[PDB]
Amino acid sequence: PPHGELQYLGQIQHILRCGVRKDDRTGTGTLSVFGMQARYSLRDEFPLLTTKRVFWKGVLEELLWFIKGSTNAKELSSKGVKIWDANGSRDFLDSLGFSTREEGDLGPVYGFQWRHFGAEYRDMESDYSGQGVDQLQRVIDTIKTNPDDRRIIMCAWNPRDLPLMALPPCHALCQFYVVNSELSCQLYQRSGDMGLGVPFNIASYALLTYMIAHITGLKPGDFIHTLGDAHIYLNHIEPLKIQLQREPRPFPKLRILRKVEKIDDFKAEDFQIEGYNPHPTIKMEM
Amino acid sequence: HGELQYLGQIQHILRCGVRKDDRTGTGTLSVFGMQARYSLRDEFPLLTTKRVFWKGVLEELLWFIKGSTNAKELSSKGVKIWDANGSRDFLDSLGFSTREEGDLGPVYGFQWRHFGAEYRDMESDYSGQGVDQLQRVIDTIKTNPDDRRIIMCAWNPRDLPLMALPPCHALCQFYVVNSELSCQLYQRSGDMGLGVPFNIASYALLTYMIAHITGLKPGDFIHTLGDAHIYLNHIEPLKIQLQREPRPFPKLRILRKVEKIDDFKAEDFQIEGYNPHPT
Ligand SMILES: Cc1nc(=O)c2cc(CN(C)c3ccc(C(=O)N[C@@H](CCC(=O)O)C(=O)O)s3)ccc2[nH]1
Ligand SMILES: Cc1nc(=O)c2cc(CN(C)c3ccc(C(=O)N[C@@H](CCC(=O)O)C(=O)O)s3)ccc2[nH]1
Ligand SMILES: O=c1ccn([C@H]2C[C@H](O)[C@@H](COP(=O)(O)O)O2)c(=O)[nH]1
Ligand SMILES: O=c1ccn([C@H]2C[C@H](O)[C@@H](COP(=O)(O)O)O2)c(=O)[nH]1
Repeated sequence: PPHGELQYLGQIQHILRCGVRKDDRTGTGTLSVFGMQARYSLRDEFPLLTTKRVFWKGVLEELLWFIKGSTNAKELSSKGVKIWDANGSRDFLDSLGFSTREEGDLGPVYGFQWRHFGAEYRDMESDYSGQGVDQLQRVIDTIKTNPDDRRIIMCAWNPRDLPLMALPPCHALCQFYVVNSELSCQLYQRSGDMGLGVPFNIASYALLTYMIAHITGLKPGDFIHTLGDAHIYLNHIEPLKIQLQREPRPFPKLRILRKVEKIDDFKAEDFQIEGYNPHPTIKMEM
Repeated sequence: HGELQYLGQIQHILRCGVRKDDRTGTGTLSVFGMQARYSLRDEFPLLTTKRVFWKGVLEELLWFIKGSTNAKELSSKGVKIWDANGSRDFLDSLGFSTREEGDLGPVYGFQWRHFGAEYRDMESDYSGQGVDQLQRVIDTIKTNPDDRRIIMCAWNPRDLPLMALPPCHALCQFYVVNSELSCQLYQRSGDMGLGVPFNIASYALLTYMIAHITGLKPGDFIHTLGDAHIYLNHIEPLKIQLQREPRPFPKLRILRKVEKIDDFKAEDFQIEGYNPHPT
């Protein structure tokens, strides 16, 4: 049966052959296609792309940071993961008119929404215990008590809070689904940079699904990745063409090294990637 | 023929689907994660292999646009599709003893126009309260079409407990390139036999409406599904439907120049050449 990574690579080829020129904020331009979908089996494999190295450490720490409900980019940065620092910098915050906001304060993004949806956001260091809806926990409780449910959804898109965010969410929502003891996940990603973010994003939700499957006593199933604006930035075309030349190697496995009862208890040390043999990384700027 | 995609999806669920129970005890064949693409360029995707309830599509959309959450209002127009969820029994079953009959809570209309406002009842005044997502979409398409955030979201976790039915159409996104407006819908759960063809037509129509307001040509409608399923008692009738060769899609004519989305009326629309098979 074919390698799941051929779907992602298929999507790249499709955007190069059938994409349309489309401008963006940064003046760079993109080749863009609207509406794509790919399916990655999580059964005895983990979809961490091999044709280009994916920043695993960042995937893991960013997810743990989301789970804590943090929106402090400095916290994530302290762990050697710089992926949200440009958006939290004094410069970028001032350019959105957040002059009085502290450096690193990204607003009411992922962490805040997953745990405190609809609560009144003050600042990144504030107390929010019991405020808003804890979507992550509600998902977990529903999978345990009523797996056939077709409403197991986490949503980070909050129109009321948009004006306050440093970068409005790309993963607008995700849905879970359970059949024959297999947990699957679909992600609606409104906008996807195929060169940089998308492989990282695939790994984030693949990992989330492994985490929740473990908590709930289920086997990981599929991860479905659905895209809105799927695009390649023009200065990424050359490095992506190089990537298309490479034959994928087999996916690695993800081992979880102990029994964890609650999602808040997962630590980075609990996870181990086994057999990840990626080709040498190509720089893709942003 | 774009309808071959929908029919393709039916066949895929029959051949590859899995037996799965649901709220109603009926059981389903189910697949998680599907996507289909329907060209809106000089055609309108109203399915021909089984008749779609056009009048209901149109009136339901106009009702969403007004911001209405009153099932009795929709019902008054001969469209009974939300009546069971607005009935007194059902309302009491969810612990809404003091809510009036027809009041579905903060559903579609409310969210599209007043997202995050404090919902009191269906007849209340909400002028200027919350976020008007529909208008913001329209204003963004006009001023900054390249934007990748043109989104309308009906999924509001804070308001879920108050709704009679949680939304199927969690969100939709718009996209503009070369003067063509496209729409993608994330539908968490889709009954391929009944709702899905109706739902395809609703968002296809929305896209035609907004394209008209913004001066753009309709492009694609992308339909993305979470739990795509057929109920077990629909298998035999759907197999009959798969036998029928689809006929070309009809056209949608808009019969006057309308400047604002709130001004569209049912009389403004005309389906031209719709030749569906007998149900
Ligand atoms: C155009 C663009 N703008 C962004 O702000 C953006 C942000 C993210 C947020 N995010 C989730 C990530 C940002 C950066 C990642 C990353 O993998 N950084 C590695 C670089 C590895 C590489 O160059 O291939 C790193 O920190 O070194 S992952 C992802 C894609 C984006 N793409
Ligand atoms: C199993 C299921 N339960 C529901 O409650 C349900 C509700 C909707 C809400 N909705 C959006 C609609 C409800 C009814 C429609 C309809 O078009 N009825 C037609 C066709 C009748 C038929 O083919 O048997 C009609 O009454 O004329 S459209 C859609 C699918 C559902 N599917
Ligand atoms: O996790 C993420 C975060 C951001 N992006 C991308 C997509 C776009 O290229 C850009 C987002 O900016 P807007 O779409 O909001 O303009 O960064 C991703 O692909 N994945
Ligand atoms: O516009 C709609 C509304 C409802 N349904 C369906 C799918 C399910 O069969 C049922 C909803 O059940 P839940 O997923 O809410 O449990 O009605 C649709 O297909 N389209």
